[PDB]
Formats: sequence, C-alpha cells, structure tokens
Amino acid sequence: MDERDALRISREIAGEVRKAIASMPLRERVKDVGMGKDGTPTKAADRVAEDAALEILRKERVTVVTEESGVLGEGDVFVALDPLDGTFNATRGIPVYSVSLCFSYSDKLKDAFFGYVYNLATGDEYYADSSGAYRNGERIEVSDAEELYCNAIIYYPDRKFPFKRMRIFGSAATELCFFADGSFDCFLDIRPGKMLRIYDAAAGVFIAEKAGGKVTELDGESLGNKKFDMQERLNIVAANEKLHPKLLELIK
Amino acid sequence: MDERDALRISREIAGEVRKAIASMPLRERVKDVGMGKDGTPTKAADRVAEDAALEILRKERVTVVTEESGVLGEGDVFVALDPLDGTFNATRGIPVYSVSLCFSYSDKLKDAFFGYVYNLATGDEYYADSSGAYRNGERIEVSDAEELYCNAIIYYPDRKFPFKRMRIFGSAATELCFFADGSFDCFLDIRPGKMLRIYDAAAGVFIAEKAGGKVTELDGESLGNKKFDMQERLNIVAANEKLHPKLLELIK
Repeated sequence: MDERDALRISREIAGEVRKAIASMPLRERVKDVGMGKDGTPTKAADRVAEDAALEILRKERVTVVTEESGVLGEGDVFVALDPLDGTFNATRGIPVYSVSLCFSYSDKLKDAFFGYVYNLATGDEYYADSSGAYRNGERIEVSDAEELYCNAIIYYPDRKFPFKRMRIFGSAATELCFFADGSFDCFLDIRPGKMLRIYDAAAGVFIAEKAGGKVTELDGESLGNKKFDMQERLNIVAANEKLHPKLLELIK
Repeated sequence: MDERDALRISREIAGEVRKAIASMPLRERVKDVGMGKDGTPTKAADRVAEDAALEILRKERVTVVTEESGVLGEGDVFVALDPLDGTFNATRGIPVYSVSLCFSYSDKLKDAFFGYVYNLATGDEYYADSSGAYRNGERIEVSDAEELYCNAIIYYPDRKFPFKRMRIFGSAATELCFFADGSFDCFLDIRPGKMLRIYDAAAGVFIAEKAGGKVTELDGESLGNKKFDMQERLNIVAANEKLHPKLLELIK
C-alpha cells in the first residue's frame, strides 16, 4: 500500500462513517453498548463508527489498532484508528469530532507515510503525505507564532500562563489539525497522567509535522518510536520551530 | 413588544446574520476593518453580522447595546446584542459561533424577558421566555449532577481542579447554552480580570436560568442589577442549585 491508496481508503471510511453517525440521533448516540478494549465505555456512536471503518480496512492487508476492539489483523501496514475522536461532543451534538487514520510501514510512529483526520460534523478533511499537508485539498502550514503570548490549545492549564488565548475543544486529532493549519499557535497535552493515546494522536502529530510544526514529548524528545499498540501513552508539545523551545522552557 | 414579538424578531435576525457570514470565505472574515467600542478590532465577519442585525432591530422601539457600535437608539425595550460571539472561531472555520440577543424591559438584566442564542454554524437555536427554555423548539433543563467531579466549561483553570472534564470553546453565549442544556454541568467565568461583557452573557444567562440553573456573580451575588449600558464586565458562576454552593467554595 502507498499514500494514494491510503488516501482513497481513508476517504472511503470517512464517507461511510459520517453517514452512520449523521443519521443516529443523540439519544441513540449516547448509550453505552459495551466496554472498550481500552477500558472505557463503548458508546453506540463509537461502535457504529468503528463498524463502518472496519468493513473497509478488512479488505486491506493491515494490522489495525483501535480503542474498542484493539489490535486486529496481521498485515505489515499498521493503522492507528480513532473512528470517533470527540465522542462526548458527538453525543452532545457539539460539532467537533472526527475520524482519525494514521498508516505506518511499521509498528512505530517514525515509519508513518499517511495521516488523515476528517471532522464528521463539518466535512473538513485534513491529510498529509509526502507532498505535504492539506486542508480540504489546500496546502496548510503551522503559524509563524514566535511569541509566548499566543493562542494555545492546552490540556490542561494548571497555573497562570501567558497565552493570548487558551482553548480546549474535546477532540485531540482535530485540534492537532487546528494547530497544523495555523488556526492555533500551539497544542499542548501535558497532563501528568500521560492520558493521550496512540490512535488519538498519531494522525494529528504526523499531519502537524508535515505542516512544519515541531512535535515532541514533554521533554522535547522525539515521538518517533511511539508504538501503535493499546498500551502506548503520550504527552505533547507542538509549535513552530522558534516557538517550541520557549514552550518547553515554559512548562519545565 | 412581548415575548412572542421577541422570538419573531430574533429568528429573522438569525436568518440575515446566518446568510451573510455563510457567504464569506475565511480569508475575508478575518480582515480587520476594525475598531469597536471596547478597543477590540471589528473583523469583516463582525461588521456584516452587525449590519444585518441592526438593520432589522432599530425598526423597533429599542435601545441596542453592542460592543462594535456601542449603545444605539432611544426606545425602551433594551436589547443586549452580540451579532457574532465566537469571532475567533468563525474566522478559522471552527463551528462554534452564535448570534446572541437578550431583551429586557429596562436597562437591567432583572427585567429580561427573552433570551436567544443561535448557532450560526449548525443552526441550533436556543431561546427562553416566561414559559421556559428550549433547544430547537424542545424544552430544556440543566443537569442535576451534584459532585465537583463533573463536566465543566471554564474560563480559565489556574489551579488543580476536581472536574471530570474541562473545556473552553470560545463562545460564552453558546457555552452558557451548553450548560443550559445539561450538555455541561457547569459554566464558570472566574477570570480575575472580568472580561465577560453583558451582551455576551445576558441571553445564555437568561436561557440557563429559565432551564433551572442558578447563575450568579463570583461570590454568589445576584446578577439582576447588572446593566445593559456599560463599563462593568461579568464574572459568572453557573450550575444547578445543588452544585452551585459547592462551586462557590471550590474557587475560594
């Protein structure tokens, strides 16, 4: 498989996933249907979403990692999948939630060749391959935000901070694409618990990097060897080249 | 003018403003045209929305209160208007932005008789009146959660909090409706630098209260004396009756 195929498959899935959820009323959406492999409630909206995506990835030779079902298949191309990133918003009808797809030629983040995040409430399509990163077919780049006095997305502000704005929308994949296109100056998940997961973050991170952002763990080190399995966890500091060090500086 | 005239007027307004913004590209929305009564810039999105609103409004016997154009007119129904709350979101295609209107029978919030918040992105309509609070014409009520381990919108977390989730979406009027809804268990604007202005607070305050919430100043003071005219900005502590007393202690 290659980048154009991943892009064709991802679009297949988003189209099918968006119709599975769009026609499901909030009342149906919010009901628990099971417990995820990941340990949290599977909501009905997650499993309808998760089901439309699996019927596509099934016909392809891959190893998929997902929240509800977990590790699946035995293909050489690994897929980190969040069929529904922003479930809480979806169940509440808040228009910020996405499908997120990251494909890798190995079990580790550093071998990623495609990343895709599709917001299912707006039709906004974000992706990245070798030719760069795009929003709805258009080239995107991080901001040239060199001041600390900037627009941050952060999980979770814990103290006084110097940001012009602070936002938290409930969809990490999607907010990583808000960083990537330059609509926010940085993204931070510095929760000491290290609560962000690999299917949640991998499409976003890769996309953010293709758009020029620097994307590291808490301490500035590379995420390159993050594993596409259920037990991986991460923290994230992401901003352009000049701003990134100041941020690391800030939180240290 | 009565609560029924107020719904009719709000709806036509929602229509014009929805029409105009929907027609302009992001690159346009974001231009500074640009100086309003607070010293914050007026973006092209802001002006177009205001113009559409005001055109409809001051055909009425009203005093308009807006940040952009300040206090307009001399009629004695007072209308707190913000034609586009969530401007930063709107200019980047992030779909949480609304037109907000609160009609009172004096310049004081306590004489409020109608509140109206329309999601310009999604078409969600919230309103309240002496009959009750609605979302897309279905009556609503606030959650009844009683613990601080709840779902909170909060401008801004500065210390360690016990909440189950914290969110910050960039449109206080919409966000007070998320609370009004039960979607979120509380709404907190505790910023030491009380920045919230009455025209962004009044309607969602109005709707949340008709939906059963307790909504007061930061120390628990009543909001009925806050005025549609000027200089003072709000702090807000919004929650069901059982959680509100607890929130007041916590932000001690």
